[PDB]
Amino acid sequence: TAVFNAARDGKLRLLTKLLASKSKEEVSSLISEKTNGATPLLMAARYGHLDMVEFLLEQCSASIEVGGSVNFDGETIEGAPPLWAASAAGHLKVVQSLLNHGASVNNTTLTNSTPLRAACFDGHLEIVKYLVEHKADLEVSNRHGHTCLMISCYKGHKEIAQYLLEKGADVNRKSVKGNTALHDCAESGSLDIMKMLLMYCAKMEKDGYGMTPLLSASVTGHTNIVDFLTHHAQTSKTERINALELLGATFVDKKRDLLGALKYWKKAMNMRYSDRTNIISKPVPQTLIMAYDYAKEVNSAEELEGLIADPDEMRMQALLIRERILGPSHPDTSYYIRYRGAVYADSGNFKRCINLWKYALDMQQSNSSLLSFAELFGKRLLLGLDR
Repeated sequence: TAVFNAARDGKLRLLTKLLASKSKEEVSSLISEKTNGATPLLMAARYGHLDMVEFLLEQCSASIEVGGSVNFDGETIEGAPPLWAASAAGHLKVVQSLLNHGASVNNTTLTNSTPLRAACFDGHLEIVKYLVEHKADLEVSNRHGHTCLMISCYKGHKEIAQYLLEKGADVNRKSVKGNTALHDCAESGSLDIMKMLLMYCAKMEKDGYGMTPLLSASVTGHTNIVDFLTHHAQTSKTERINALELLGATFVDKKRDLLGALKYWKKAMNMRYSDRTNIISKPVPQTLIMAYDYAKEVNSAEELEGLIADPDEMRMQALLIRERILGPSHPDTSYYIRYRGAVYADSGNFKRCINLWKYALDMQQSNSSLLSFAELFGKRLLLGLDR
């Protein structure tokens, strides 16, 4: 009835007032009642009321595996059992108690997120170890194929990632979109974790977008990952050049730092022309692009030194570089075409703005729906990066 708000907030004396003036068998169905999606035990465990939890189990352990709505960071998560909620929130003693009463360490939310995964999200090292020691399966992933190892590297949790690897987590797992734990390290800039995965011979692979961890780091702008990986023997000379040219474009468009962009473009131009036996010349696109003002990529160290006095030329180089390396189906390509058009509109160049926006629209229509104009004006559950 209202004994659901009782367990939700922890007052055990309020609850037991009704549990004495109750039935030895219909106290059962009062606690097994979904009040706004959640059982009373689900909310006692969500909010860490250890004594509320052990009293409710000693009455009736029927709701121990039933999941419902629970709230985290404002948003509501569905089908979450009590052990899961206790581990997302960090209540270790609750977790230890639910297991003592035979809760299933493997029962998941409807995204197929295990108790282990939720504990690794928020960094609860001491819950993670207890779950693993109570036979949690390290390799159960969510419905996108994202693992506990991937999420703990994406979040930067070095100690947790280290423990999972010591317990035998497969370092080369791939999600359904081809993401490996080395990609998550590249996206979060966790160089120290990336080095630790390489101690287990983690293989660098292209994901669905065709991104290696190196290219993923040049996209998100993590220069520590790019500097490390472009001196790693598992990346070829051509992949280094492209990663540095892509990183420069990211400097232009995301970091708004044209001096750092040139530093990376010069580094790349030198490697192209370092070995005079074998020139590595820029590929040639099928046609010149009106939205790019018909620019073409610089092809020599000399065309590079004039660019710093030409911010507009650098912005077109960045777009050429990004369309060449990432291609038309990568969301950042049309995103930064639109952003560059937006900057031109804000400076009065409505024709350049419109031609850029026309092109970005023709691009995505001849081939990530949270990057429309309407949605940018009005997020990670779409990518499977959620709890």
